[PDB]
Amino acid sequence: SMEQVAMELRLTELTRLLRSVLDQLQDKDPARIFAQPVSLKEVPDYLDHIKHPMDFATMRKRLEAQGYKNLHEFEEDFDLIIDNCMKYNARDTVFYRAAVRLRDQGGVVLRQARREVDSIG
Repeated sequence: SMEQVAMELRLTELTRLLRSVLDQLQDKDPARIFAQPVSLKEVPDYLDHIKHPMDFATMRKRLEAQGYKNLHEFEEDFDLIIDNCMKYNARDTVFYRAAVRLRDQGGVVLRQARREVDSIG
């Protein structure tokens, strides 16, 4: 149907905007602390602590399969990255501090992304 195509084009365009958002958020992590999944070889107890691990590579795989239907879904995964790190790691660590800075800087980006998603529809 033509309706299904139109919906698919809307999803494609959301995926474009989310790719640009993802790039901008990841630039706020110049240490690359959040680039890849926490290694279960190197942190063997991780899943005892964190039930839904997340990282930028995993988000990018989902994105490229057009697996985010709306910005809320994408924000949920971003927040997991931050929130997981702020639980596993203590306040005095480079990891926790990196997460706080990512959260604070990403807020700016996400605020305008929400306006753009609503605005363009």
